[PDB]
Amino acid sequence: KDKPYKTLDDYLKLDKIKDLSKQEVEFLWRAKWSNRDDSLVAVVPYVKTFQGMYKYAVKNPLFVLPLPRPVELQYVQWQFAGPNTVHCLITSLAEYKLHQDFAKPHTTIQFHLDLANDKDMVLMNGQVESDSNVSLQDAQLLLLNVQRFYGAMGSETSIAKERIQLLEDFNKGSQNFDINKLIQLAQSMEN
Repeated sequence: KDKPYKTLDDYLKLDKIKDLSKQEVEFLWRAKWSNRDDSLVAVVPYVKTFQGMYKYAVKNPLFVLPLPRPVELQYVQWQFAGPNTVHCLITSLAEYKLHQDFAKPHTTIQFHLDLANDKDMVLMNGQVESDSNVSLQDAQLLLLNVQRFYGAMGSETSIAKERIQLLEDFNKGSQNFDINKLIQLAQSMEN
């Protein structure tokens, strides 16, 4: 149905990879993105990890995270492109209404769920814009913090609960949302 976003089949033909093993699919996916220095690539188990993040992302699709430099705030937006394709877009908050060049997310991540039911695998590809002053390392650390706030990869510790509560408070417009606590919890090493 010539979708405006690329799905997994546009990168790896599904009808070609169906009898491959999980490891063989992972090799091909990493090879696909290997000739780049702007790319984030991962393979995530669905039930164990992505499913819980997905559930929090649908209910809480917008967030803010600091990028330590002072800190520069970033918007995080989850976009549900289709039943098998979920995007995470990260945009610098201060400049995004200044010009079309800054309005573009500096980091776009796709999660492909096409193999989730048969192989319990999610394939991730992201790109960081070379014109931005966000490095690949900065983008990696932001993605790690997205994971910590979005379900805190099933942690049940007090601080993990504090992170999830802050995410929910932001998305419901609660007075209890506080930027200072956001910054403390994003910088804290405890999981």
